[PDB]
Amino acid sequence: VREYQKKRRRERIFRAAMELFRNRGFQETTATEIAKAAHVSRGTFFNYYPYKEAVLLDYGSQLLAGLREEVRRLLAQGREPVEVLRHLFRVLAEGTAREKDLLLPMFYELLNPDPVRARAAFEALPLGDLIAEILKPLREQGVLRQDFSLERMGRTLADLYFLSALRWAAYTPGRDLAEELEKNLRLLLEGMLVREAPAPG
Amino acid sequence: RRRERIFRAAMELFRNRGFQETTATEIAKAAHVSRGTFFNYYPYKEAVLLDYGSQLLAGLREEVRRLLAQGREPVEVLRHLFRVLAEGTAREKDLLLPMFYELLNPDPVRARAAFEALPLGDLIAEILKPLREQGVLRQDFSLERMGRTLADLYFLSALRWAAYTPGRDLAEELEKNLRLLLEGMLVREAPAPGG
Ligand SMILES: CCCCCCCCCCCC(=O)SCCNC(=O)CCNC(=O)[C@H](O)C(C)(C)COP(=O)(O)OP(=O)(O)OC[C@H]1O[C@@H](n2cnc3c(N)ncnc32)[C@H](O)[C@@H]1OP(=O)(O)O
Ligand SMILES: CCCCCCCCCCCC(=O)SCCNC(=O)CCNC(=O)[C@H](O)C(C)(C)COP(=O)(O)OP(=O)(O)OC[C@H]1O[C@@H](n2cnc3c(N)ncnc32)[C@H](O)[C@@H]1OP(=O)(O)O
Repeated sequence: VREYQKKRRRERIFRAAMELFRNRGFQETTATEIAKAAHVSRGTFFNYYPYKEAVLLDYGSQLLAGLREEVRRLLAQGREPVEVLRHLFRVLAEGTAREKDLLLPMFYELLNPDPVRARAAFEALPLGDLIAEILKPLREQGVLRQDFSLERMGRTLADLYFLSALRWAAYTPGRDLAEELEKNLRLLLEGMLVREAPAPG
Repeated sequence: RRRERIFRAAMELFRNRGFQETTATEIAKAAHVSRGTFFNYYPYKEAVLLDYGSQLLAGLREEVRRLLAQGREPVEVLRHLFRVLAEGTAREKDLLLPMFYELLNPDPVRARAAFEALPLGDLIAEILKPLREQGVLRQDFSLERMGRTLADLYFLSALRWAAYTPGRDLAEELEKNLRLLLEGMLVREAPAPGG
């Protein structure tokens, strides 16, 4: 019964932290406030979350798992990969705009000077690999280059999302994030060089 | 002179003791000016790195424009530019890393000063001009915007390389960015290409 109590405890702390973060702000909330609200010692909080940002990483990982489930659903339903890609970025744009205040500090964590944490943030938010899954069918379909691995390409697109999202959130919140993300997709997918227009129907 | 004596004294201290460990006070003393005078020239320490970054960029800009005269093909100029950036980044990683972090400083006023000091995107956009002229680049995006996007990729790759994974061949990584963005991930196999 310890495992169940342990999972119950982590989940409660998470909820407590998220409620406080949403109502008072991430930076303004302290481990002491979180512990109090979750009904646990501060020491217990740190045992589950050694540093506050780890709560946000937990959150982003949850958001990503929901998107993954969505993408896999659309692909199994037979949606064209390119459309799923365009769908994913549209949903990423919407979710990022909606959760801007919590995602911003989480975004900086990927740029943490301490390599151990930058690494932990990275592994917790594998958007790059989700994108790779969508590219996979395109490759077997023969329309995708093969001089670069699916992994490195997906990672490149995920890096663009990250930079555009961070910049939008930190510096230009008034701009159209959906359009900006569509641009990254269109450029990396089709390239800057013009392509052949099909014979009209 | 002075702005020059300060900048040189700063770089020398950075070289001998490290950027992070060097202080405004020490720079002031080595440049022979008061802390007040130092700050008129460089309100904050990273501003010295921006100045450094600007001069390195000017040099690249120099090289670029002089290769375009010489008739070198646009795409070949781009490949050269990134081969030079790759080596340069590797050689001066210790000073460039704190400069890269400054580009994403939370203070919008500082992030903008950093962006404006390091206009790589615009340089890429000048090299692209002949392609635009040839009529071979899409028109739903400006050259400036496409250029900014390829510079962003450089930034991303370079910051990752210099801070977390120096093991990667930086030149091949930049060559990858150029290739994906210029050509796209979808293949180009038309039996009858234009031109
Ligand atoms: C060895 C060392 C080598 C060099 C080492 C260094 C290499 C650095 C590589 C790059 C690294 C980075 O950039 S990372 C930097 C992250 N930092 C930031 O983003 C800080 C941002 N700070 C700022 O102050 C912002 O940039 C502002 C406030 C100036 C706003 O930007 P901005 O308005 O886009 O600036 P500007 O230069 O005029 O850009 C004009 C383009 O944006 C478009 N644009 C603007 N608003 C809109 C809009 N609402 N809808 C559509 N389009 C818009 C314009 O139409 C035009 O696109 P179009 O019509 O032409 O298509
Ligand atoms: C809802 C909001 C969501 C939000 C979601 C937001 C997602 C944002 C994602 C991007 C965010 C950023 O990273 S922005 C950039 C700055 N931040 C960061 O980079 C985050 C921290 N970064 C890191 O820790 C590192 O860069 C890693 C972990 C990403 C690097 O991965 P790594 O394996 O160490 O390094 P990698 O590049 O893979 O190199 C492996 C070497 O071995 C080869 N190799 C090949 N296969 C393998 C293999 N299976 N295992 C190991 N190695 C392999 C590779 O070719 C390479 O050779 P060779 O290369 O020697 O030839």
